[PDB]
Amino acid sequence: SHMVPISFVFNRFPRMVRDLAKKMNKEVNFIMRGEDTELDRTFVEEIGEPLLHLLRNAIDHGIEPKEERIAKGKPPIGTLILSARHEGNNVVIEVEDDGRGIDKEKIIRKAIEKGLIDESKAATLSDQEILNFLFVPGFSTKERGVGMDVVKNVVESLNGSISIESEKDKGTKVTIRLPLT
Amino acid sequence: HMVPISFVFNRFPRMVRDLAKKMNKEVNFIMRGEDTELDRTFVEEIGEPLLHLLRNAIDHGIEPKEERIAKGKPPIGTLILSARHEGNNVVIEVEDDGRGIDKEKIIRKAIEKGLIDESKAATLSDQEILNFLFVPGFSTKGVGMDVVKNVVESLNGSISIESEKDKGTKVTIRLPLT
Ligand SMILES: Nc1ncnc2c1ncn2[C@@H]1O[C@H](COP(=O)(O)OP(=O)(O)O)[C@@H](O)[C@H]1O
Ligand SMILES: Nc1ncnc2c1ncn2[C@@H]1O[C@H](COP(=O)(O)OP(=O)(O)O)[C@@H](O)[C@H]1O
Repeated sequence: SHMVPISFVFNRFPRMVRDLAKKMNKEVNFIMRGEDTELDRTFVEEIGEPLLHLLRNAIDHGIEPKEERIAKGKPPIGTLILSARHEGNNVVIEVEDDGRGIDKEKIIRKAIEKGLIDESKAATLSDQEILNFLFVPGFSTKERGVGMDVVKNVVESLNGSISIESEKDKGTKVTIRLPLT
Repeated sequence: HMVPISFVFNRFPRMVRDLAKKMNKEVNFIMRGEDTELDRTFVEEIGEPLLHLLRNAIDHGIEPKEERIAKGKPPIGTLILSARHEGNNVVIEVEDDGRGIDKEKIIRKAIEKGLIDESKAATLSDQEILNFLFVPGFSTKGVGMDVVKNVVESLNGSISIESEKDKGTKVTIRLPLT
């Protein structure tokens, strides 16, 4: 319990999200909540890059170009929310966007290409089983490299847990639960 | 080579009634979609697993008279066995309005087995907890949830579990159509 506010982790994010959104020509309303939520000081340097990766994913793969969102009947401006809070005895961190959602079709194609599953087993996979493929080491693009697989490995190294939720054209929500002690 | 799932379903109503009677449980058993077709190669493999799920619902799910009353629930419990085609899969569901899977019990067993520690246990999602039931050798015993999963997978199928405390449990199995 040598704690510090998660703001030490969150502070650099607004400017980075702003620049990233500009680089990929996306309109992003970035909201951070609960920056006062405290966490183990030893988590600060390990959780920073993983969270940044999730934010990048939201802006790059999630939030759609203004013209695409309109065709979908959604506001031109996309919304990306990073939040932290205390739940029970954990620090819960969420990264949520109202983007296009994870393309499960593509994940299955990747799973098959990487020999992680036979095509005959792909047809009956549940949504959660499909999304879980993102946590298999080596699944992310081969760039110290980033990727959801690395995010999960880091979260597990902190004795924590991670879950993903997503609905086509609705959005994506990643939740990380870290132990306080 | 397709046959109606009634090939598998027909013996369940009598077996459910018999089970409920022996276990002193009041159960209204509802079977739906008996005409749903599935590959003939699945028939001799899915029978025992499904019966085990029905058995689980009656034994571990539906609570005894006094307990349901205490929870504000009708004395007669409900057990629904369903079959249908969804997407391009045969979907079979087993649902009860019983006590729900005891997630704390699982967590305690996980800690005892040394698979998880106290701190980690508190971070687990409900699906992660329920999932331990699929781990070979995790539970008792010789059909177990781990055996049900293996058989389903061997048919290139998938299985998932959903449960809410004191609400009930629902197990879904998806089998290939092609
Ligand atoms: N927020 C999101 N919205 C939509 N798709 C996403 C999101 N996050 C991840 N994805 C999808 O999941 C796949 C994997 O991301 P990741 O594990 O970071 O690997 P990579 O470097 O290969 O993209 C992505 O390539 C993208 O298709
Ligand atoms: N429908 C259900 N409602 C409540 N608990 C259940 C249900 N199905 C299974 N369980 C719980 O999950 C644990 C194991 O199920 P399983 O592996 O099928 O074994 P078994 O019935 O032989 O103990 C059970 O011991 C019980 O505690």
